[PDB]
Amino acid sequence: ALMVTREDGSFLIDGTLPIEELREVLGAENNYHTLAGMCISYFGRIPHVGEYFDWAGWRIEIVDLDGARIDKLLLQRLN
Amino acid sequence: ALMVTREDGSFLIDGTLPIEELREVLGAENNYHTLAGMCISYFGRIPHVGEYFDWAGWRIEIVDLDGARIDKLLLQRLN
Ligand SMILES: [Mg+2]
Ligand SMILES: [Mg+2]
Ligand SMILES: [Mn+2]
Repeated sequence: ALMVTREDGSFLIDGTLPIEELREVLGAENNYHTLAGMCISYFGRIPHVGEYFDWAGWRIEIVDLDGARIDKLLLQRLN
Repeated sequence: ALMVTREDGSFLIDGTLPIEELREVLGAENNYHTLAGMCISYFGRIPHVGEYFDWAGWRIEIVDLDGARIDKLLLQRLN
């Protein structure tokens, strides 16, 4: 499973989810095509677990880092 | 890193964290000695991501499952 819904409606998402598929899931709106690629791109480095950024009205937080691999993300809608 | 603190004070924790070390971290109070072992023990099966249970005044939620391995947990204090 690449994506699951938590009890509060927020999403746990695999770093490999393609950005195209992500956009379609979130109903939202390079040098990347997956969610993990996008995070590396934003930070310009491999982020710590618990770091986050805001993208297309959503907060993306790193929740699991396996070696250098951004394995799992938490997505929550702002507001 | 086996454990990190999120912005809201909740913990992201590796399934391998020993229960003894977990108790000491949470300030809390078999057929298991790690956090992942405890989850498998509770559910009596490999749980889905997003499943959770309450233990010693804390909520434990599965956030990343890698094959059969319970890789990452979210811990939040109740109340
Ligand atoms: Mg991990
Ligand atoms: Mg995973
Ligand atoms: Mn993982």
